[PDB]
Amino acid sequence: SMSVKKPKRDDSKDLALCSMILTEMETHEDAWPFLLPVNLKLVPGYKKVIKKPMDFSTIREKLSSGQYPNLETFALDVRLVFDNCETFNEDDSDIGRAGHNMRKYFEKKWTDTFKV
Ligand SMILES: Cc1cn(CCn2cnc(-c3ccccc3)c2-c2ccc(C#N)cc2)nn1
Repeated sequence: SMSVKKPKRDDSKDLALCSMILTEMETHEDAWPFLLPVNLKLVPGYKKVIKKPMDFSTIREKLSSGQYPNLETFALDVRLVFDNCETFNEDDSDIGRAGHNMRKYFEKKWTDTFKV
């Protein structure tokens, strides 16, 4: 509260660490469904169904341009990629399976990097 500050974690490295995580995600072999925004002409339904599109290239742009206030806002956009993927794709599809794999991959890096 006013004049009563909790010690807070050192956030000085967060930009570099998030960039590294993103690089790792961009180079994963299962990243192909997520590298660029979904093309609304090739993909019937995505426009109406997915209210907040997101993809790795949009995250990279936002990260490079100071549009994440903090590391949680970054993680929210990564998770949004995978949540949108699950909304739109059967678990059993190649893209569905890709999204599950990429989510697991991200979350371990997240925990390892910042929960420690
Ligand atoms: C780009 C692009 C390519 N395509 C057609 C192949 N495709 C079909 N569905 C998806 C999709 C749907 C939901 C969530 C993620 C991917 C895609 C697809 C979209 C983007 C990329 C990239 N990069 C690859 C495939 N659409 N946009």
